[PDB]
Amino acid sequence: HMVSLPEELNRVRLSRHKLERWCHMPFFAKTVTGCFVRIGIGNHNSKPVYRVAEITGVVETAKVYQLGGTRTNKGLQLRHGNDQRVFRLEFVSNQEFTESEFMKWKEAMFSAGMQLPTLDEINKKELSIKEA
Repeated sequence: HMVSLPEELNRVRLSRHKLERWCHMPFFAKTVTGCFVRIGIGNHNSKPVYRVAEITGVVETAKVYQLGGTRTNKGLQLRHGNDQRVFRLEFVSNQEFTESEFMKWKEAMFSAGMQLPTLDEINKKELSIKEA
């Protein structure tokens, strides 16, 4: 059956720390593609807002920038239902998805006509990561 809870989606969630740690390892893109992130998109009433987003690709931007203790030119091609955009890795959160964020994501997904991921797909991804 299909994913319905934030906890489930958490097993393929990548923190900014991990991304920072891995962004120079070959097959970074193979590893992170299909994973999900909690992406910071700005402020709402002067309070930071975040979104569930799927990594659909890794981009090599024209600009090297600072990511914690390292530097990279990489960006994440991130999908939130119908919305797809490239974000710098620095805007990824290290925190888990709120139920709220997850529900908003579900709503965007249904509005878009996009099937949610199954647990099989998710477990496949998780396992793959755990191995390499």
